[PDB]
Amino acid sequence: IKTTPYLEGDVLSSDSGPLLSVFALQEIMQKVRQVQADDVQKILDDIKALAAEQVYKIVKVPSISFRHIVMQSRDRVLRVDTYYEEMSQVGDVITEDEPEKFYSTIIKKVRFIRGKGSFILHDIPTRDHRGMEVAEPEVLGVEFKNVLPVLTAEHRAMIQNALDGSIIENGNVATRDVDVFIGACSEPVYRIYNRLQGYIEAVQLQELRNSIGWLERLGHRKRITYSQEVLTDFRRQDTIWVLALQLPVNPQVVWDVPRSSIANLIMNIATCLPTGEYIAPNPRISSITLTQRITTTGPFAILTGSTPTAQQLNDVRKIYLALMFPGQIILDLKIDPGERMDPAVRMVAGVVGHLLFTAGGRFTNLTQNMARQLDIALNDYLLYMYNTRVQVNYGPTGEPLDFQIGRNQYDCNVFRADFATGTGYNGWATIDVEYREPAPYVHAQRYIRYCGIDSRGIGMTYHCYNEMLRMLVAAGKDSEAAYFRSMLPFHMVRFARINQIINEDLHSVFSLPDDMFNALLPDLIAGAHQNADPVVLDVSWISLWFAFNRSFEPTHRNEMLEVAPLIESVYASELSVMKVDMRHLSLMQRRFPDVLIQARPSHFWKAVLNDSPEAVKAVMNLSHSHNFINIRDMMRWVMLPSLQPSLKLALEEEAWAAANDFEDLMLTDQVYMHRDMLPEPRLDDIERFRQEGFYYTNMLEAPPEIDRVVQYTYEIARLQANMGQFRAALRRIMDDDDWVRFGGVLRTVRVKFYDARPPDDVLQGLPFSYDTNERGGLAYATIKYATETTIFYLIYNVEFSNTPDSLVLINPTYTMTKVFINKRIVERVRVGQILAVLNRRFVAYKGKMRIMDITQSLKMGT
Amino acid sequence: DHRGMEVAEPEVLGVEFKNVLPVLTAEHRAMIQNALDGSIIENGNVATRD
Repeated sequence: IKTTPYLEGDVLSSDSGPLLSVFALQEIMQKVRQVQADDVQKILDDIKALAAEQVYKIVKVPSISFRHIVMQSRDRVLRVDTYYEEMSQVGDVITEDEPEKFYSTIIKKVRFIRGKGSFILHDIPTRDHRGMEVAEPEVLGVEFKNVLPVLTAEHRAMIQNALDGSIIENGNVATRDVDVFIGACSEPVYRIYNRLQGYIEAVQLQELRNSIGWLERLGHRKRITYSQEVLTDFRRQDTIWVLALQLPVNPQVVWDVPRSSIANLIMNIATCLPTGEYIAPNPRISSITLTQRITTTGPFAILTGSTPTAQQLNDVRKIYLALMFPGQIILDLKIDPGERMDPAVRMVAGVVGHLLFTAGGRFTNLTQNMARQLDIALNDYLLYMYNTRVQVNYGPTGEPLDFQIGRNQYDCNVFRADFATGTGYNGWATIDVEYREPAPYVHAQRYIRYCGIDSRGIGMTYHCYNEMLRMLVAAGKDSEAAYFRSMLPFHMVRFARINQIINEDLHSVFSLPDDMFNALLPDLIAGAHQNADPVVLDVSWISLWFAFNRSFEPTHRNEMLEVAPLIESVYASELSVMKVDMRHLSLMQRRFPDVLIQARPSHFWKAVLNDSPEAVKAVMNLSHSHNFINIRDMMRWVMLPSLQPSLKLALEEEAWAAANDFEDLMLTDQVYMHRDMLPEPRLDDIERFRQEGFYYTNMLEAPPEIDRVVQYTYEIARLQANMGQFRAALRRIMDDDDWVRFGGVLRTVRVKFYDARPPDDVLQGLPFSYDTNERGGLAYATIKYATETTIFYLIYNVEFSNTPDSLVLINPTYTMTKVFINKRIVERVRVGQILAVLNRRFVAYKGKMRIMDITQSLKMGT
Repeated sequence: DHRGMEVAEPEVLGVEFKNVLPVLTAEHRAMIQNALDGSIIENGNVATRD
């Protein structure tokens, strides 16, 4: 099948061009850009990638959570856990001027802790020792290699045998034989691991069967194109199922989001719209000789024989998309002052739009202005007389069609547009919507049928067409009477095909709810849309004629259709996660008022939407750019009860519960200032320095005293900066040799280790920035209260004593801000209890177990 | 945004006082700033518009 030819500039062509879905994406995006104005493949595969989203990371060996540093000794070494390092380095700079940045950084912290927490063990390595199975050293949570050569005496033997004694244990959990042993792991990630294992040991095979049944129900509804079941091979006992998602999604949560009509429409386009070709009623009639086609004289005769170009092709597919989506797409004319053409084209458009479009009844496809223009055009046609002069009997007013025509007085005033019943269009006294059986989606019960016909017809007519022929035979225009009488079947089959496309392919969770579809028209006639918003598109004049003389024939189905329930369920789960994140942000905000910075629901929504899948971000951004919201919508939407439970939701809630101690999130306010002369090695006698070594840090091991300390809140800092005595006050009060505190807000602290002398910035930075704006200003020099601050551990390489050029600080200097923390991080501990972290119960599955999830593995589609 | 509430910049107010900033004391400038920053912006409706 190839589309009928359309002329390209000067040469005919028959190329189908870009896909209809891509065209719809670009048209909607360009329209909303025009709306705001005062990437289609990227967004499409951005939608696609939602399917391959995976929540848990299957791993061979758990990540190393500890490491060691040795300094020229046998008794004690430093131990450090890499969890705090990784959590501290993933942060961002904080200013209280930008609560959106503040809460986006908090959200990044919580998302990092969840993602690092979710993992599981499958195929850990095993070794043998005297008939007892032992775990190899590399699967442990603690890695040490440097301590082995430096250690001596029997300590090496008594750590080697303790390492060897890490025997495996066999136990009978509900999935029969597994492997149990002991390991070392930092706290919050292992709390997440415990939560995940507790979910995994729960059994929901009945829920799996319910999901399977819903899939088969939807499949036999979509029996035209959906046929996929691999059920026969799943039933092996040597397997594990992971149900990270519940498949029977609830459409209420996805339709509760304010002003999401545009996003739902664009996602329906993304995942359901098919691709077709445009065919004439009779193929190849365009290539016959023109003298045959232009038979006689008249407006219709002049119009016939014309050929369309790319502009009219695009407008015709725009018209067809409007037909495919009645409740969201409305049309109007593209009127410009530069128009000039023969009136016949507008005349025919007014004649034919009455049959082509539907209005009144329960749904409308046109604006009042467009219906009025079509009506006045048909008035012009009915008054246009060029063969025969007939009697006319006008009415009291100058309204269009307010007259009586024909040898018998037959009223044409009915076709004047009225949205109450739709007398002039295909909603005139004919049913269009009905109900047959309960749908798999509980909000889309309706069946939408065009011209009252059903797919499950030769020569059948309908009321509007019969009355149009009555009008035309009363007007005595027998040429086009016979023309339309012959052209009936093409119209009927095209509308049957369109009917099939809506009633079969488009059934998804994103379809408009029945009550809102019924209430669309009353909102349109009222003029105030408190509930939902459709979109209007512009279309030219001859596009109507060419739409009537073309059709739509599907050729390639939507690729997204196979995994559409999966992607929409992932979307719902993500949306629920954002909702609960907003909730818990508000709860923590009430929990800590004295140090957190007050924000609004708009700031909270932006912060939560900042960290989100890219396709979801794009569709929300487009929807909100088209239509706006306020604080009332956010406070209303955060109070709605419905939620979509998921493993992602459970992990998010457990991550927040383990992150309740915000001090553990590498966020604090215990930064202080006291000058200390920077310690340096004496570097005089080689042997004693080689034996001793030196390390230093700006860590406060203990909190400072209640006295001999002053505090600086942000408001006092700002007032002192505008005073201009800020530097003088600091210099005086710290010549007084006192501590000074920068409390009031949360500061992000980085951590770094150094084996040499670092640059002066991290040696002696300040907690703030101080910029002196130009003289004559209102506020004078300004203070940025919070900037980059780093806790550092310096441990020199004692070998570098040969080349002191990289270690000597040239001139003695003062050290700067100190940091106080409560959590244990870097510890000089004796070598005996280096293994005292081996305290948490690791569990692993057997190698022969097959742990695939059937719902995600079903995506292959072959 | 001050303390999380929306306040307009001091220039939109039709008062010019830049010439008397350096002559006031600490307390006087403190109370002037405290009085100024409290002028919040309120949301309202005019002809069904926000």
